[PDB]
Amino acid sequence: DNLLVLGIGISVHKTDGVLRFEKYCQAHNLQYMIVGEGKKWNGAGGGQKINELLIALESIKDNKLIVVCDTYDLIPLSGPEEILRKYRFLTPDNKVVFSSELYCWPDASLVERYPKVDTKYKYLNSGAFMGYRDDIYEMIKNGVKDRDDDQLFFSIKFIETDKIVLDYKCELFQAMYRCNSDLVVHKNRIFNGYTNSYPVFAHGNGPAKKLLNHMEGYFMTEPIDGSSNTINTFKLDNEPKVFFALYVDSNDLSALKQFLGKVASIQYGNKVIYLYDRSDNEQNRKLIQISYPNYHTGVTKYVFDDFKKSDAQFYFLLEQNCIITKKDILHELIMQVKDNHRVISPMIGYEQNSTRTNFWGDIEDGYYKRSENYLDLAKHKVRGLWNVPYVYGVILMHESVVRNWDLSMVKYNDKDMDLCFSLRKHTIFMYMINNNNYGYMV
Ligand SMILES: [Mn+2]
Repeated sequence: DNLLVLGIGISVHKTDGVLRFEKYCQAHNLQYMIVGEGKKWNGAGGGQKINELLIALESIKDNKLIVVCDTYDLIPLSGPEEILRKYRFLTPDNKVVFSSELYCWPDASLVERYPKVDTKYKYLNSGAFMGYRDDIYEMIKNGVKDRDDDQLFFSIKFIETDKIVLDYKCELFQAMYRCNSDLVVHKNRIFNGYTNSYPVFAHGNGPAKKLLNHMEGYFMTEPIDGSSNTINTFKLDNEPKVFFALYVDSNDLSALKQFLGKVASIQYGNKVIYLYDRSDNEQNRKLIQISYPNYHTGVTKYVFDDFKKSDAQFYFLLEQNCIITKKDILHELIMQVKDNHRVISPMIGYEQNSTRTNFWGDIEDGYYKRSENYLDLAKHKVRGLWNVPYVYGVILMHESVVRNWDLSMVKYNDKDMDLCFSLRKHTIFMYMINNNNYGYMV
């Protein structure tokens, strides 16, 4: 009746993936520990995961039933009772149950060595497994190289011993990659229509991180508060310090004045404001600097150095073409910042065309792709927080993101695309929020 979940999360600072994993664990009353928390990542690869798990197993002396799983791209959707029932049904012999998956990876030549089975879910995936501590210890007691492939290691174990059984019917585990057409969200669960099951652990393995991120906006960790927007004015009892970073171009003095007027109307007591001007019109700067002394010229990238030197707890990035009309927006946004929700961007559309917005629901080779629910979100058919690959122009970011992670990585040579690229690379999530009417773009 006892169960412990060992989620692998090796990092000096916590990603949003691990934060989300933890929140889902707590919501389902799953006892867990994060293996490798606070330690540096080294690890095809992932050998360090086995090495860190071995260390963790040294503190578990009793022969406990344990789950071992990825955390960055994985969430539990049910509690210990369901997991225990399924485990006992899957393996009366108390073997180690591993996730199945569609592909034979990383060694495609193991194909002929796997047991033949009717299902397309033929192969092992090492991102989730469950068994007795002693059995798992026995398999890993000698360690591996940090750079070894944990998936290959366990695949060999599976084909060459009798210690492991695969979860072919996706009862405990779902490797979601390329299973889009099998899976639907129903009653706060994933239902797999292929296997006729409701997998407990939803693993967005490999690229399927985007499928899991997409579904996340439909799940809940507890019943929603239906009165959350009944009063849609917001005011914090205590205002944390917010650093306003304004990305402007004084070449267009008209746009600048209109934008600064809206920014000045955002209601917020505890702030510091910096202007980062693309241009260098000196007479303009002189004028504006009377009201905004923190003024820098020739800036064509996003700047975090001033923020880092400040004692601000939030960074609020605002682009000149983004017109905020909801005066209490910062109170509203800050109230949503908690757990894995650390980067939040209010949805606004073009004044001329309101379905074209400051977020992308999907991405393909780096650029905008229309997602399944994009138009629903843009027209407010459903509202809330949505995990998306790109946000633009109005972004609130908690200091734990800005102070601890490299947000200046370059792939596209485009400041807004590169910010989102950096976040994606670190498993820091961007949340679009569409709870109210916030503004528009010009
Ligand atoms: Mn994974």
